[PDB]
Amino acid sequence: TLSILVAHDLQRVIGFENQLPWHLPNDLKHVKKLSTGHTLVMGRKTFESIGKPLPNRRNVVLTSDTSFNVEGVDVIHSIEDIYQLPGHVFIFGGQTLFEEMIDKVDDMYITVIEGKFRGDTFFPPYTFEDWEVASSVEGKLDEKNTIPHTFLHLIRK
Ligand SMILES: NC(=O)C1=CN([C@H]2O[C@H](COP(=O)(O)OP(=O)(O)OC[C@H]3O[C@@H](n4cnc5c(N)ncnc54)[C@H](OP(=O)(O)O)[C@@H]3O)[C@@H](O)[C@H]2O)C=CC1
Ligand SMILES: CCc1nc(N)nc(N)c1C#C[C@H](C)c1cc(OC)cc(-c2ccncc2)c1
Repeated sequence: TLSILVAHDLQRVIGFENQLPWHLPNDLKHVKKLSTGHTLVMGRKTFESIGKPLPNRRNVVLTSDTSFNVEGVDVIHSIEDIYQLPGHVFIFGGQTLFEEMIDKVDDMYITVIEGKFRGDTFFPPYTFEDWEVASSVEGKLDEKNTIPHTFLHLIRK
């Protein structure tokens, strides 16, 4: 199973100056439940922006740097190596790798942030004519989650 896993705002912003533009604890928990025990694949810049591999799952970084090495991180140098990864594989970021993978994945787990943030990194355009809405769940607002958001699982028609 090959999935995209992304949070993006109303204009598909996913990042600003190496940071997430929003603070949404419920989405981090969403990320944890989906991807714990499985595989996250990310381009080099997305990994560096995070700074450490995420615990309790395989962390795979795509880069052309043959000296890249980080404890707890498996390195690949080719898009085609993604297809040899066993198990459930989530494409995690960033804009470049999403552009390379959006036409290849089976499904996408999107968190739509119902806001307009300043961004410099974007998720590719996509149309619902190509994706069936398997589920759409509104996140709950509270104390620490103050931006409306929606969990979409989209599956390729
Ligand atoms: N929500 C998110 O995902 C967030 C992520 N970002 C990041 O995304 C922003 C935009 O950068 P980006 O390019 O989208 O990030 P990215 O896609 O995570 O990193 C791109 C890098 O991945 C490597 N790469 C990609 N395709 C490859 C291929 N076919 N073969 C070999 N290596 C390949 C290469 O690393 P190289 O070979 O150069 O070492 C390239 O420069 C950056 O400012 C980051 O901070 C921003 C903040 C939040
Ligand atoms: C969660 C946000 C998020 N949600 C969803 N549904 N999919 C995603 N692909 C990401 C994401 C992301 C990027 C890689 C990111 C950037 C970052 O820049 C600091 C910190 C984190 C991060 C810090 C702590 N724990 C998990 C992830 C993630």
